[PDB]
Order: sequence, then C-alpha cells, then structure tokens
Amino acid sequence: GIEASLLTDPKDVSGRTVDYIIAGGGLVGLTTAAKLTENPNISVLVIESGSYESDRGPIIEDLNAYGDIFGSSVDHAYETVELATNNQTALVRSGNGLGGSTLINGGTWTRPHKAQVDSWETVFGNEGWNWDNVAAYSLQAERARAPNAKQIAAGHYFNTSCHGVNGTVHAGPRDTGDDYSPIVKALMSAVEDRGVPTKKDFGCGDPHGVSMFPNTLHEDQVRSDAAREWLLPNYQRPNLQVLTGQYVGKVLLSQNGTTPRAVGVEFGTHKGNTHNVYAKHEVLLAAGSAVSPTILEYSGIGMKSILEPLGIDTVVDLPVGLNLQDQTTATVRSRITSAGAGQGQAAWFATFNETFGDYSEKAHELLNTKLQWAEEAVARGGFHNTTALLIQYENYRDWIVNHNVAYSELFLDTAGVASFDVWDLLPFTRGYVHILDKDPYLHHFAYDPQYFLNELDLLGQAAATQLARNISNSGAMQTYFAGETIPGDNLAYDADLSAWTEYIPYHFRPNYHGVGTCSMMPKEMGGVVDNAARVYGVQGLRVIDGSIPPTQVSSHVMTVFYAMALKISDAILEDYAS
Ligand SMILES: Cc1cc2nc3c(=O)[nH]c(=O)nc-3n(C[C@H](O)[C@H](O)[C@H](O)COP(=O)(O)OP(=O)(O)OC[C@H]3O[C@@H](n4cnc5c(N)ncnc54)[C@H](O)[C@@H]3O)c2cc1C
Ligand SMILES: *[C@@H]1O[C@H](CO)[C@@H](O[C@@H]2O[C@H](CO)[C@@H](O[C@@H]3O[C@H](CO)[C@@H](O)[C@H](O)[C@@H]3O)[C@H](O)[C@H]2NC(C)=O)[C@H](O)[C@H]1NC(C)=O
Ligand SMILES: *[C@@H]1O[C@H](CO)[C@@H](O)[C@H](O)[C@H]1NC(C)=O
Ligand SMILES: *[C@@H]1O[C@H](CO)[C@@H](O)[C@H](O)[C@H]1NC(C)=O
Ligand SMILES: *[C@@H]1O[C@H](CO)[C@@H](O)[C@H](O)[C@H]1NC(C)=O
Ligand SMILES: *[C@@H]1O[C@H](CO)[C@@H](O)[C@H](O)[C@H]1NC(C)=O
Ligand SMILES: *[C@H]1O[C@H](CO)[C@@H](O)[C@H](O)[C@H]1NC(C)=O
Repeated sequence: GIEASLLTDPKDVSGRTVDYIIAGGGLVGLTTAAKLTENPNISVLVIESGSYESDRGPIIEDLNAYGDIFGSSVDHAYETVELATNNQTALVRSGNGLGGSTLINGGTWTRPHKAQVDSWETVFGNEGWNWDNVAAYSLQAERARAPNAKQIAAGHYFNTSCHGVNGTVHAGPRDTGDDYSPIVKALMSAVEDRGVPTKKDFGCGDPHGVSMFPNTLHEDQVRSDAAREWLLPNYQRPNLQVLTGQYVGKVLLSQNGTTPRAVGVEFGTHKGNTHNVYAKHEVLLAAGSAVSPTILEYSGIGMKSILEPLGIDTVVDLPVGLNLQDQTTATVRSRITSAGAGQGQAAWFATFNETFGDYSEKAHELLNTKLQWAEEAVARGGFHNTTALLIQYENYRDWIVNHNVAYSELFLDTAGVASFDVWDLLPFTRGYVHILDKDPYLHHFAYDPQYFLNELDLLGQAAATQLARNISNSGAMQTYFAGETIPGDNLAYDADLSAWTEYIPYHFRPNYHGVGTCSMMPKEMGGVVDNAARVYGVQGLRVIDGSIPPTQVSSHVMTVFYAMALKISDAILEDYAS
C-alpha cells in the first residue's frame, strides 16, 4: 500500500537531484505534487514532517470527531507569543501529516465573495487572479454531490451551476445517518424575521445569510483529506517520491551572477543530523502560513532588521512574516429541548450592519475616519509600509460599503446542543511571524497575530458574539432554547456591547485561518511573491501555500487553496515547458 512506498530514511534522498522539491505535504503541497507528476518525465520529492494518517480511523476520517486529534502528534499546536490582548499564549492548531491541516479541519466547503477575489487583481495587481479565473480552477478541483431530498428538507440548497462534479476533491452533505435537527431551519427562520437571506449557495460568489453547505467527505462520509484525494490515487507514479518524518530547515542558495538561485533544501530533525537534496528546476515552499515564512528567514530571505540581530546573513531583504491575518473565535452555546434533536451544521455570513445592529452608525464612523489604525499596526511590526496598509484597509472599506460583503460568521453546530462558534472575518489587525533563533530544528519562533489590537476587531467580534446569543433566543430558535450554557453564568444575559468587549479577550481562540505571511502582492506594496508565486529576487523559488493570500476572505479557505495550487502548478509547468 501507500505506506510501503513512503520514504523514511534520509539516506534514500541525501545528495540526490529531483526536478522539484516541495516542502510540506499538506493541502497545496500534495495538490501541486499530483499535478506536476502527471508528466512522467518530471521528478518531484515531497518532504513532510509528519506521516500518512488517512486510514488511522475515525479520529481522522470522521468529521464528527473534529477536535479529538488536537494535542496529538498530528497537531503541530504552534504556540503564539504572549498575546497583548490578555497576556496569555494561544495554540494554533495545524495538521502534522500528509494532508496537513485537511487532516484535522472541519471540512467546511464554501467560497468567498466575488469582489474579494477580484480585488486581488484590481487592487493588489495580481494579473489573472480575478474571481472568474480562480473559480475555473476551483471548479476543476471540485467533485461535488448534490443533496438528496432529506438533506434539502433540512435546509440544503445546491446550485448545480456553482459546483464541479468531475474533479478531484470529493464534497457533499455531511450526513451522520441521524435525522436532521429542526434547529437549522429555525435559525434560518429567525434571521428571515430580520430581513436576512437564507439558503444562498455559499459556493456561488455571494456568501451572505444562513445556509448549510457541502463538506470535504466522500459519499460514505470518509474525510476527503488532501493525501486521500491527491496522493493515494497517484503514489505508484515512480516520479512522485514522498519523504516523511523530516523537516525542511532552509533553502540552499547559490549565486547565478547577480541573483541567488534556489538549488535544493536542507532537511532533518535536529541540528547535526541534517542532509541536502537538490532541485534541477525549483524549490516550492508549502509548509503552511506559520512555517514557509520561517523557512525563508532561516535561509537569509527576510527583513534585515530581523535577520541581522539573529546572526543570519540577509541575502534578499523582503518583509517576510509580516501581514499575518488570522481571525478570533468565541462561543455561545445553549441547551436544547428534546424536540431539537438531530444532526446538522449551518452558518450565518453576517454583513457589517447585521453584525453591529444599532451600533452600525458608530462603527461606520470609525471605518470612515480611523483608517491612524495603519500607523498603529505598522508601529507594532505587523506591516512595514503605512501607505500600502492603508490601501488594504480602503479595500476592506470598499468591500463593506460598496459590496456589502459578509463581515462575521456565526457557525452553528447542533447534534444535541445549539452551539455557535463566531468570528469576525475581516480583521484590520496585522501581525507577524519571525524566527527567534538561527537553528531551524529548534522551532523557536514568535507568532503574533495581534488579536484585538485594532479596536474595530474587538468591537466587531464583541458585536458578532452578542448577536449569536441574541439569535439563539429569537423567533423560531425560542422553540428549542433551553437556557444558555456558554457564557452562561460567566456573563450576564443582558450584557451590553461594552461588557462583551471586556469579556471577549479572555474567551477566544485563534480561528486557524492565518494568511498573508508571504503575501502575493507587488514588492512595493509589501509583497513577498509575484503573481506566479515566485519569491522576489530569487530564481527557482516559490511560496505556494496559505502564506500567500494578501487578504482574508469571507469564506472557508480550502476552495481557494485547492484552486490556487492548480493555478500555480500550471504556471510552474508553463515555465518547465519553456
Ligand atoms: C483546526 C482547523 C480547522 C479548519 N477548518 C476548516 C474548514 O472547515 N474549512 C476550510 O475550508 N478550511 C479549514 N481549515 C483550513 C485549512 O485546513 C488550511 O488553510 C489548509 O489546509 C492550509 O493549506 P496549506 O497547504 O497552506 O498548509 P497545510 O495543509 O497546513 O500543510 C502544511 C504541511 O507542511 C508540513 N510541515 C510543517 N513544517 C514543515 C517543514 N519544515 N518541512 C516539511 N513539512 C512541514 C505540515 O506538517 C503540513 O502537512 C482549518 C484548519 C485548521 C487548523
Ligand atoms: C500584561 O502585562 C503587563 C505587565 O507586564 C501590563 O502592562 C502594565 O499595565 C499596568 C497597568 O495594569 C501599567 O501600570 C500603569 O503604569 C502607568 C505609567 O506608565 C501609570 O500611569 C498607571 O497609573 C499604572 O501603574 C504598566 O505601565 C504596564 N506596563 C508594564 C511594563 O508593566 C498589561 O496591561 C497586561 N495586559 C493585560 C491585557 O492584562
Ligand atoms: C446559480 O448559479 C448561477 C451561475 O452562477 C447564478 O447566476 C444564479 O444566480 C444561481 N442561482 C441561485 C438561486 O443561486
Ligand atoms: C448600513 O448602515 C448605515 C447606517 O449606519 C446606512 O448608512 C447604510 O446604508 C447601511 N448599509 C446597508 C448596505 O444597508
Ligand atoms: C435581541 O436584540 C433585540 C434588539 O432589537 C432585543 O430587543 C432583544 O431582547 C434581544 N434578544 C436577546 C435574546 O438578547
Ligand atoms: C509603500 O507603499 C506604497 C503603496 O503601495 C508604494 O507606492 C510605495 O512605493 C511603497 N513604499 C516603498 C518604500 O516601497
Ligand atoms: C542564470 O542562470 C540560470 C540557471 O539556473 C539560467 O537559466 C538563467 O538564464 C540565468 N539568468 C539570470 C537572470 O541570472
């Protein structure tokens, strides 16, 4: 089986040459490996810190076991710095194994708002990265299944024109075999009373209102992790090699006259037991948004003011690790009556005005006058160029005011409770990730999302979370509401927005959607990679993973990342062919 084909001994690759080295066997990494090795003459080696996990059992394969794997060997559990919002560290869950985070994520399959992806081209000047182009790759990746009658009756709606049916990633309705809970339709009824839409297909380009959605699972409910979808079918390809249990530490650079060229990588598990492997064409970094930037820095690609004091020679000076954008999540949970019994998930993609309610006008005044916020974020080291950050913020203001994009997500789980996980989708805060040591294998790094260090992010989160409590005992939801359990006794039930702002910093987690740490945007705008994911000033080196999106999106990110891996893989093959 696949297990027998996987490499584990570094001596099997040490000193060898392949066409492409892919650092990180995760979502983008394995999608890209699969596409590249469709040409039998192209050799690819994937190097993954973890191993194969796709047949472990329910802890991986059943989406309804979500969270059980946290804290195990399959979770990197990256620790943040001591956060300034609450003086505590946080854990950033991240998958460790073939498939990366797809091994451990919630399986939620949705797309952004059209205007968001269009702005990657029209504001961030990435030629060809508009909604229609990226969406065509997204459709190609997708192998969706329409809902059956019982799934529709629960609240599903599937637009056949918005889903590929002949692709690679199996997606369709989560269906545990229970009857579906009426709470999903009650939430829809409760928001309909407020004028909010329901059942819009979150894959069509306007994610707003309360809808169900597809999940990344096979018809038999087995998790569609990236290794099961893109590696397991293809691992017999002799030109596709996978080494497990080793970390990529740094990219090996040589001089090609005036410009450094990536010629390979060093890998290993501790200082003093490292090895080299070489790439004839390119090194492609796909270790995740917390890690790919650090790999550049360890290699001498990063900010001279960060690298020089650590004792690293800055070969290429770029703002690597800046522009980190993760969301904050909080919970509101209630007990339900026995008539609320059954399975189902749904989500409210809530607009700015839906989020703030009566605070909308004041929130808009801040949005109109404070974009000061850019100066503050820069001063905190989340970004280097105040003008370019302001442009990002004007872009979010355009999204909110001229496109009415969703600004928060209130994610409903049922299956015996009514529980919301709630996050502000569009944080203005900008954080960073930087190495704190020269030795890659020590994994000593500062990951600072700067949660709640922008006032609008704290107000918006507070307002969204308060809204979750509000809707839980509104309209049709009153049918099933059997008293709040979280915050419950920890926060008075009539708490106002001010009280919620005081509560939230002590009751949130990372959302685990960190993007931006090797931003795909022009160099003068603060970018690290061009519109073909190439690191500025280096030949044969790309960063291709969730490091690269320059903005957040009103979406779950898998649909975007599979699409982007396909789009970049074609760019790479175009270059190989020429
Ligand atoms: C808890 C959680 C829940 C989520 N829920 C959802 C959801 O419901 N819907 C959705 O669309 N998305 C969701 N996501 C997001 C999605 O899973 C990630 O954004 C996506 O997998 C990132 O893809 P990537 O290729 O950038 O990185 P990853 O998939 O994280 O892959 C990176 C790979 O690199 C490996 N690695 C790390 N360091 C090294 C090294 N130095 N050298 C070699 N290999 C290395 C890792 O072990 C990993 O396999 C969730 C993520 C998490 C953590
Ligand atoms: C996280 O911990 C730090 C301490 O490491 C807290 O910062 C400190 O907060 C206190 C207030 O609780 C500040 O004290 C104040 O000093 C000013 C003078 O600058 C004085 O005018 C006040 O009357 C008061 O004594 C202190 O300066 C500040 N910084 C440090 C280095 O101690 C921080 O507030 C904690 N954060 C959270 C979210 O709890
Ligand atoms: C279905 O998708 C098509 C093509 O995207 C879209 O134009 C039409 O509005 C959609 N209809 C609904 C009800 O989502
Ligand atoms: C949102 O709220 C403001 C009032 O604060 C109003 O000016 C505006 O038109 C509303 N926007 C939308 C899209 O309804
Ligand atoms: C929800 O919000 C409205 C404001 O229109 C308020 O009147 C109502 O009591 C709130 N309900 C709950 C359960 O908090
Ligand atoms: C800062 O950002 C602006 C806006 O993108 C850009 O015009 C300018 O060149 C940038 N400054 C630097 C030093 O690159
Ligand atoms: C330098 O050498 C590379 C070898 O990787 C060659 O293909 C390329 O044309 C050269 N170009 C520059 C700009 O240095």
